[PDB]
Amino acid sequence: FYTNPRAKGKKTMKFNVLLTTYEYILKDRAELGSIKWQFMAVDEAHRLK
DNA sequence: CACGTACGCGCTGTCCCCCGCGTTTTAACCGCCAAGGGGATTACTCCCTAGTCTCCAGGCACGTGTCAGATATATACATCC
Repeated sequence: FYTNPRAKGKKTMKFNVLLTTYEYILKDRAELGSIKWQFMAVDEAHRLK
């Protein structure tokens, strides 16, 4: 995730695109909600109906 | 209180079955429709039925006299020594 994982201040991201599923959005909303995302792309949005 | 003996308890063997562990499966759990019925409230209307009241009469309780079945004698006929 981070270019500097051994730091303790502000950690900037290393990856560009994160592919994930619904189950790990619900499971890891704490570890993923505290990320300033620039874009969301939700495939099969009828699940989000 | 005396006697005596049966059984509670301790010890030992033995075998068997339950526990611990590793591996594989599998269904509980969480998150989803898809519509529809059950049920909890809020408000309203209506009507049947149970409380209340008055009056009376017979059911229940008590007491007492009798009465038919069960029990205990009174006297007469049959019978043993």
